[PDB]
Amino acid sequence: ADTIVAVELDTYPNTDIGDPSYPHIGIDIKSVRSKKTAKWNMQNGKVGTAHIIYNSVDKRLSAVVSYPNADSATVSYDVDLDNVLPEWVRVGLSASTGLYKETNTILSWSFTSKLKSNSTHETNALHFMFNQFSKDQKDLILQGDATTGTDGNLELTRVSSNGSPQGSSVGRALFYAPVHIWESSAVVASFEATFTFLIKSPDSHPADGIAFFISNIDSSIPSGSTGRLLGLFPDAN
Amino acid sequence: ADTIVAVELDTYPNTDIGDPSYPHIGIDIKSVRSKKTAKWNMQNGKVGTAHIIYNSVDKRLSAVVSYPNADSATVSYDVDLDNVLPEWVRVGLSASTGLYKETNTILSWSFTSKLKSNSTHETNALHFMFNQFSKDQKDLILQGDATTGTDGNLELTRVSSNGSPQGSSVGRALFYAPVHIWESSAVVASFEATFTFLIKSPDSHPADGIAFFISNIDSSIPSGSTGRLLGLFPDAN
Amino acid sequence: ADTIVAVELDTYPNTDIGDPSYPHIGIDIKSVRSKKTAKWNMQNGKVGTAHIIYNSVDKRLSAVVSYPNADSATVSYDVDLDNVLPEWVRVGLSASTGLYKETNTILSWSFTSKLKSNSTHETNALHFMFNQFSKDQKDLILQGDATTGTDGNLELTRVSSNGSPQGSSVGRALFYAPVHIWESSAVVASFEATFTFLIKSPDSHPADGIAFFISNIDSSIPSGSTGRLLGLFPDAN
Amino acid sequence: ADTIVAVELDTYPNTDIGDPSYPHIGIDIKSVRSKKTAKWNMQNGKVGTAHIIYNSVDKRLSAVVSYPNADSATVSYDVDLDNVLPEWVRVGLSASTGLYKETNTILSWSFTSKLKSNSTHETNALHFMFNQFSKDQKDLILQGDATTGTDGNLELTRVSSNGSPQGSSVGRALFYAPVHIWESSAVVASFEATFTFLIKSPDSHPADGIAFFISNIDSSIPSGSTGRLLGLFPDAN
Ligand SMILES: CO[C@H]1O[C@H](CO[C@H]2O[C@H](CO)[C@@H](O)[C@H](O)[C@@H]2O)[C@@H](O)[C@H](O[C@H]2O[C@H](CO)[C@@H](O)[C@H](O)[C@@H]2O)[C@@H]1CCO
Ligand SMILES: CO[C@H]1O[C@H](CO[C@H]2O[C@H](CO)[C@@H](O)[C@H](O)[C@@H]2O)[C@@H](O)[C@H](O[C@H]2O[C@H](CO)[C@@H](O)[C@H](O)[C@@H]2O)[C@@H]1CCO
Ligand SMILES: CO[C@H]1O[C@H](CO[C@H]2O[C@H](CO)[C@@H](O)[C@H](O)[C@@H]2O)[C@@H](O)[C@H](O[C@H]2O[C@H](CO)[C@@H](O)[C@H](O)[C@@H]2O)[C@@H]1CCO
Ligand SMILES: CO[C@H]1O[C@H](CO[C@H]2O[C@H](CO)[C@@H](O)[C@H](O)[C@@H]2O)[C@@H](O)[C@H](O[C@H]2O[C@H](CO)[C@@H](O)[C@H](O)[C@@H]2O)[C@@H]1CCO
Ligand SMILES: [Ca+2]
Ligand SMILES: [Ca+2]
Ligand SMILES: [Ca+2]
Ligand SMILES: [Ca+2]
Ligand SMILES: [Mn+2]
Ligand SMILES: [Mn+2]
Ligand SMILES: [Mn+2]
Ligand SMILES: [Mn+2]
Repeated sequence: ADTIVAVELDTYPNTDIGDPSYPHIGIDIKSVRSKKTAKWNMQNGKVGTAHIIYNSVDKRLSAVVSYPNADSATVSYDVDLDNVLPEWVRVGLSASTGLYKETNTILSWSFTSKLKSNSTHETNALHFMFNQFSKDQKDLILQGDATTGTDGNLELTRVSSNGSPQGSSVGRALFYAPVHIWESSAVVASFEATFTFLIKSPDSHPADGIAFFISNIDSSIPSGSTGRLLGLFPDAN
Repeated sequence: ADTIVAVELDTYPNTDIGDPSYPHIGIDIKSVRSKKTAKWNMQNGKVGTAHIIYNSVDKRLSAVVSYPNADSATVSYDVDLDNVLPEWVRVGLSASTGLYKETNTILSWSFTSKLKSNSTHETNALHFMFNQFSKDQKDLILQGDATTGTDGNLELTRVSSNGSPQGSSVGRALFYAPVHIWESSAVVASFEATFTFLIKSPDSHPADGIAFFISNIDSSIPSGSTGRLLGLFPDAN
Repeated sequence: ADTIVAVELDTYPNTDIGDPSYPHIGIDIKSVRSKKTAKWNMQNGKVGTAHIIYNSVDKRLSAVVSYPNADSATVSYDVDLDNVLPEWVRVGLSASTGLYKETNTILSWSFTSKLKSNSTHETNALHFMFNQFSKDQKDLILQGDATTGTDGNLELTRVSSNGSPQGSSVGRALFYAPVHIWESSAVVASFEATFTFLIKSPDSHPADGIAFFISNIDSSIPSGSTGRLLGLFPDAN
Repeated sequence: ADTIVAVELDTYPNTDIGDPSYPHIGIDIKSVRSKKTAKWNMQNGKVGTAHIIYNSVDKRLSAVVSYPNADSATVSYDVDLDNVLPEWVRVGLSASTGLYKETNTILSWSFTSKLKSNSTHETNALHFMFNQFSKDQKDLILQGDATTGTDGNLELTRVSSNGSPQGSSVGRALFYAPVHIWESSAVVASFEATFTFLIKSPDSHPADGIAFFISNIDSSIPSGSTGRLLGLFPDAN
C-alpha cells in the first residue's frame, strides 16, 4: 500500500475507529486513526483556511485551521519524517463523502519546501501557488472525482448539475512535480502548505472531510476509500 | 514539430548558418538562426552566470551573461510569447558538442513564473531553485547524455570521470512540472531564470554551447541535433 | 530640492501644464510633466490595481493599471535610474486633492528590490508586503494628511468618519528603510511595486490622483504641493 | 533597560554566571543566563552558519548552528513572544570580546517575518537579505565598534589595521525598519533568520561570542556590556 502522512479536517465523527465525538482536525501517520486531534468548529458554507508547517529542527508537524473572526483550532505532533516517508514524495489534497455529504471545494493552495545541504550549505527549494484553478490544469494530477475549472476552483468530490454535493465520492489533486522532502545530508529541511476551503452541506451531518497529504510519488486513491477513509487509506487499521 | 523559444550561449561560430564570427549570446524564436545576438567574451574554465527575464507588460525577452569582475554581454528582443508558445510548456537547459567540445556543466539553476488573473487579479506562481543536483533528481527529466550527481552538478553533455568533455554529445534537463507561461485572461505574466555554468575545453575552439529553453511539454531532443543545433532544433532553417 | 521618479494615476486633467484632456497614467522623471502618458479609464468607486516594474537589463520603467474584468492601461519609458536617482532612496505612495476631490485609499502595497553584485555575483534584496495597515504602522513614515487604521486601510488624503473626501489635501507614506536602488558594481538590479487603490468621488470631476514614487531618503512634501502637484513637486516646471 | 530576546553563539564559558563548561549556543530571554543551551563545537577560522526560527503555532524558538561536513548543534525553547517582547521591535546582530578576543565577522544575513490577519486572513511580511555589506549601508544601524565595507563584510567588533581582533570591544548592527513581531489579532505569526559568520582568534580560548537578537525599537548597547555580556545586557542577572 501507499505511505501516507496527512493533516485531516474531519467533519464526521466515526467514533468506532478512534474519532472524538465532534468535528476535529488531526495528524495522520500511516493510519486514518489520528495520532493527535483537536476540536474543530467547522462552519457550514463558510470559507476557511488551513495552514500546515514542519521543520527538521524541531521535527514537529503542526496545523492550524480557522475562519475569519473566529478562534482557530491547532494540532501538533512530533514525528521524524525521515523514518516515515520516502526521500521523494508528491503532495496533494484529498476529500471524500459517504452516506452523508458536503462540497469539498478548494479555493486556493500554496506550498513551499526547502532543503539545505550539509556539505555546502546550499539550498534547494520548491514553491507553487494556486489562487485560481483552470479547466485544464496541467501541473496538477487529478484522481477519482476531482475536477477543476468551475468558478476557478478545485472540487475534490462530485457535485451535481444543480450544485448539490454527492455521496460515496472521493477525489484528490497532487502537484505534478515530485518533492524532495528530506535528505540525510541536509542541515535544515522544512515545508509549509496553506489552502482555503469551502465545505457546505444540506443535511445536518456533513461528511466526510478534506486532507492535505504527502505520499509516495506513485500514490493512487485506494479502492473503496470513500467515507471515513478520506481517499487516503485502504482500511481503518 | 516542437515549438522552441530559447536563449543561447553559443560558443562556436557557424557562420554558414547565420552566426556572427565570434562567440555570442542570442535569442532564438522557433529557429536556430537567432533573431538577435550580442558578442560574448566567453572565458574558458571560469564559472559564469546567465539571467533571463520576460514580462508581458513590455513583451520583451532579455538576457545577460557575465563573469565576476568583467563586462557583461546583454541581448533583448521584442516578442509576444502568447503568439509563439502554447499556453502550457516545460522549461529546461540544453547543450551540445560536435567535432569540437567543451564541458557543459550547470552548477545552479533557478526559475520563477507568475500569472495574474484578469478577473480576480489573484496570482498563480511557480518557483524552483537547484543549488545542488543529486544522482537521482526526480523533479528533473533528463534527456540524451545529461547526468546529475558528480560534485552535485548537472552535466548536460558527456564528460569522463576526470572531467574531460567528449564530442558528438547532446543532453537536456527539463523541470518536471509543466508551467502555465501565458494566459489570455491574465493582467500580467512574467518569468525569470538564472543558471551558473562552467564551460571548459582543452582545444583552441570550444563548441557548441548551452541554452535555456521553453518548449511544448512533450518536447524531446530532435533526432541528430548534436553540434550547432544545440539539441533544440531539427535543422538549421 | 528633492529628486523624484514616479508613476502617476492622474485623475484630473490640467492641460495648462501638459496633461492630456482625460484621466491618464504617466511616468514622471523629475517633473510633474510626464515624460510619457497613456489614457486611463478610471472607474470611480471601484478597487483597482497598479503594477510597476523596472530592471537594469532593459533600463525601462513600465506600469500597468487595471480593474477586474476590464482592459488595462500601460505606459513605459526608457530611463537609466543610476543617472537620475541617488544610490540610496526611499519608496512611497502619494496623493492629493484640490478644488475637486476623491478618496485616495490604499488597500494593499508590496515592493521588492534586488541588487546583484558584479564582483561576487551575490544578491542583496528587500521585500515588504502590506495587505492590512495598522493605526500605528511603525515601518511607515506618514507625511501630511496620510493616516492608517480605518478599516485596515491607508488613507493618503483627508476623509471624514463616513468616508467623504476633502479638498486641498495632500499626504504620503514612505517605507521606513532606505532602499539601495542602484549600484555601479551590480550585474543586474531591479524592482517591482504593486498596490490596490480605491478612488471614489461625489462630484462629477474627481481630483487629483495617486502616485508611486522613489525619492532621496530625506524627501518631504514640497510646500503647497496640493492639487495638480500630487505632493511630489514644488512647481509645474 | 531594554527588552532582549536572543540566540547566542557563546564561544567563552563563564561558569560563574551559568555557562556550561564549553562553547555553546543558547536561547536568552531577558537575561544573559540562557534558559536553554547546547554544546557547540566552534571551529576557529571556519565559516559557519546559524539558522533561527519561530512560529506562533508552536510558540517555540529554535536555532541550529553548523559548519560544512560536521554535525550541527541545536537548541529549542518554549516561549510566547507575545508576553515577552513589545508589539514592534528591531532585529540585529551583536558581538563582543573581553580579555580574550576573536574576529566577529558576518558574511551574510537574511530575515523574514510574516503576520496573518485573523479577520481577513491577509498577511503582512518583511524580508531582507544581505550577501554583501557596503561601506555606507544605509539600511543598517551600526552601534559601538561595528563597521562594514571591508571585503563586503560586517565586522561586529574592532579589528586592527594588521587584521588582528581587539579585546574589550562591542558592536551591533540592526535592520533600519521596525518589525511587527506579533499581533494579538493575527492567526499566524512567524519569522526566521540566517547568517554566516567567521570567528577567528590567535588565543587558545577565543571570546566572547555573537548573537542574533530582537529588542525594543530604540535599543542601544548597554554601557560596559563587553566580554560575557555580549553587548546585549547591562548585567549578568
Ligand atoms: C449504518 O450505520 C453505520 O454506517 C453509517 C453510514 O456510514 C457511511 O457514511 C459515513 C458518513 O458519510 C462514512 O463516514 C462511513 O465511512 C460510511 O461511508 C454511519 O453514519 C454510522 O455511524 C454512526 O454510528 C457509528 C456506530 O455507533 C458511530 O461510531 C459513528 O460515529 C456514527 O455515530 C455507522 C458507521 C459504522 O462504522
Ligand atoms: C568540415 O567542416 C565543417 O564541419 C566542421 C565540423 O562540424 C561539426 O562540429 C562543429 C563544432 O563542434 C558543430 O558545430 C557542427 O554542427 C558539427 O557537429 C565545422 O567545424 C566546420 O565549420 C567551419 O567551417 C565553416 C565553413 O564550411 C564555417 O562556416 C564555420 O563557421 C567554421 O569556420 C564546417 C561546418 C559546415 O557546416
Ligand atoms: C480657476 O481655474 C483654475 O483653477 C481650478 C482649480 O484648481 C485647483 O483644483 C484643481 C483640481 O483639484 C487642482 O488640480 C489645482 O492644482 C488646484 O488645486 C482648476 O480646476 C482649473 O483647471 C481647468 O482650467 C484650466 C485652464 O483652462 C485647464 O488647463 C484645466 O485642464 C482645467 O480645465 C484652473 C487651473 C489653472 O491652473
Ligand atoms: C580574573 O579572572 C576573571 O576574569 C577573566 C577575564 O574576564 C574578562 O574576559 C572574559 C573573556 O573575554 C570575559 O568573558 C569577561 O566578561 C571579562 O571581560 C575571566 O577570563 C575569568 O574566567 C575564568 O574564571 C572564572 C572564575 O573561576 C570562571 O567562572 C570562568 O568560566 C573562567 O574559567 C574570570 C571571570 C570572573 O567572572
Ligand atoms: Ca471521520
Ligand atoms: Ca554556433
Ligand atoms: Ca493632473
Ligand atoms: Ca560566555
Ligand atoms: Mn478523524
Ligand atoms: Mn548562434
Ligand atoms: Mn498628469
Ligand atoms: Mn552563555
